[PDB]
Formats: sequence, C-alpha cells, structure tokens
Amino acid sequence: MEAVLTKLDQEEKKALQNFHRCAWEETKNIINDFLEIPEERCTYKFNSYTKKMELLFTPEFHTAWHEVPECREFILNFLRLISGHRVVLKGPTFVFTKE
Amino acid sequence: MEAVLTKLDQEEKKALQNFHRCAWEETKNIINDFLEIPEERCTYKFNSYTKKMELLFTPEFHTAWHEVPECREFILNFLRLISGHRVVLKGPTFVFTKE
Amino acid sequence: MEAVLTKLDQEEKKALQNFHRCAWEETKNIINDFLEIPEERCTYKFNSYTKKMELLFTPEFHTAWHEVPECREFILNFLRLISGHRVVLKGPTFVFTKE
Amino acid sequence: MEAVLTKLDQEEKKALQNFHRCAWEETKNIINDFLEIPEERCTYKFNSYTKKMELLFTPEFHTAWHEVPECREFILNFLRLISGHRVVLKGPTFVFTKE
Repeated sequence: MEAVLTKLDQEEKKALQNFHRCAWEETKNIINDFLEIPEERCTYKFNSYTKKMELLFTPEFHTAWHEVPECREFILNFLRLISGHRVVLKGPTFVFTKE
Repeated sequence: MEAVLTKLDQEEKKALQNFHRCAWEETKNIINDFLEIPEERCTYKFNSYTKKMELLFTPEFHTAWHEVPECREFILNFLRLISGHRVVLKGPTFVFTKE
Repeated sequence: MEAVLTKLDQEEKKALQNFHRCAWEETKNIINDFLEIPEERCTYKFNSYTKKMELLFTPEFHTAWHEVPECREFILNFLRLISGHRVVLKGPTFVFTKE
Repeated sequence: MEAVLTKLDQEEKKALQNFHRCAWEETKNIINDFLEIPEERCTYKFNSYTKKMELLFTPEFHTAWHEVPECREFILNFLRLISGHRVVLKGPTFVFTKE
C-alpha cells in the first residue's frame, strides 16, 4: 500500500523532471534549428485569403515543448523577436507572416 | 534565419505579383470568352422555382480571379453592364437571369 | 550622406541579430548549467532576516540574456518550473528560496 | 539540479537548526552572565539629557540572539522582570534605566 504510494511520488518526481528536461531539449532544438539551419526544415505556403505567403516552420520534435505553457510562450515570443514577423503556432507548425 | 526570411519576403513579392498576373489573365480570358465566343462555353438551365431560364456561363479558369475581390467585383459588374441581365456568381458558374 | 545611413541600417540589422543570438546562447548556457552541472557554479547563503537558506546561482555570462525581456522572463519562469522553488533575479544572481 | 536542490533543503534544515541552537546558546549565556557575574561585563553611563545614569550591559556574543524575535523578546522581558528596571536594547547594548 504505502510502497505503491511512495513509488507514485518518486515516479511523479522523475517523470516531471524528465518531461521538463525533454521540453527544454525540444525548445533548444527548435530555436537552434531556426537560427542555424531552417532552410531544410521550412516551407512557404501562399494563403490567398490574406493574399500573402507565410513561412511554415515544422520542428522535428513535438512531444513536450507545446505542453509547457512557459516553453511555448518563450518559443513564440523569441521567434517573433528574432524574426520580426508575426509568428502564430497552429498544430505542429509555426506560421511566419510578414507584418 | 535572416537568409530564409529574406527568401520568404522575396518569394512573397514574386508570388503576389504572379497571383495578381494570373488573376488578370483569368478575368481577361473570362470576359473575352463572354464577349467573342460564349456559345461553346455557356449552357441554359430552367430554374422552375423561379420559373425562368438562366444562362450558365462556365469560365475555363478558376484559379485566381475569384480570390481577388476587385477582379471578381469587376467581372460581375461588367458582365451585368455588357449583358444587361442579372449576373450572380455561384461557385464556378455565372448565372444570367433576365430582368 | 546616404552611405552612412545605409551602413547604419545594415549594422543595426547585424547588431540586433548578433545581440539576440548572444542572448539565446546565454540563456541556453544558463539553463544547461542549471540542469546538468550547477553544483560547481551555485553557492548557499543563509538569509537570517527571512531565516532561510537560498541558492545563489551565478551564471557565467551576463552580457545579453537579462537585457531581453523575453529571454529573462523565460529564464525565470523555467527555473521556477524545473526547480519548483521561488526564483528571484537580483543583479547577476538567481536566488532560489524554498517555498 | 535535483542533487543541488536536495543539498539546499538539507543545508537549510541544518543551518536553521544551527542558527536556533546558537541563538539559544547566546540567550543562555546573556542571562547567565547577567544573573551570576555581570560586574566584569557591565558599565555605567550618565545620560545627562535624562539626568540619570544607565547600566550598559554588553553581552559577549551578538551573532544570533537578536536575529530571532522570540529570543530577543524573551531576553528583554526577562531582564525587565529579574532586574525591575526599564531595559531597552540598542545595538549591542542593554540599557537599564531605573523606573
């Protein structure tokens, strides 16, 4: 009984630590890919309703970075800062639309 | 990053220019087909609810002319002007109903 | 005349890019140091007024990460998330106080 | 990370325990010195503004007893009780003024 609850506590600590570590690794990889080599990972899609084409950035990993509000908010805000364009996250894609 | 964003801006300029050029070519073809040789392009359908026949004009191209509000508005207005009938655009068809 | 202003614009783009790149590198190094090897970088100081021991984390670099509101906010929020304590940034130090 | 935080928790417990132990030892020594042998430790200073002289008690230790509100309050209250005079703590000195 108490062994199972102790294992729950230990595994919750371990899983939360691993989840935050994976989220940090994912945001690290996302921003590093955008800053260094985004050409092999990004495409361009023309939204005709807004009569403009947007940069579709599809990061390789999606497991944990969007589940953490802080990591996702930082990713969006820093992509907006470094790029200067309006960045909106939809599903697994970052949409860069020139402002 | 900056190289990819500059490529995005250049591609947006080029794609917007190409999209407007294609829209102009499409409206040119639509109105030229209506003015010169519409007989092989349009059919006649009797709407029994309004108990009147309407001319169904089916332009060959639909890629860009309807996505530009100005080109579509001009097409409708000029078809109304030159034909004199009530022109309503539904889907890919122009419905000419005698007024 | 215009050559100097063109140089100003080009150098402003370059310096903003370099500043944001340095800020990202600094936050990367800060969080990596905290997650992997903080023991040789952080100390412990007992605040007697609050009668509690706080972790004094002194990141190696301070050039750009704190000047960017987004990077600093993300650093503080993510340190609070991963550590679970209360993290306050004063000067060059992160103070971790147990909650 | 987690090792450093566990060390923080353990060292906070140890430092709080040591701080309270030192405060208790200091109040013990202060009150024992006042009760048993205060002549070698106390002086007399004539405040002419209040036209009276006060007993200046300068305890040997000052590290922790004044930082604990409970220990300081007890020291002041018990010195007032055992002495019967108005006891005011200023800096490192107890001022005994006859009431």
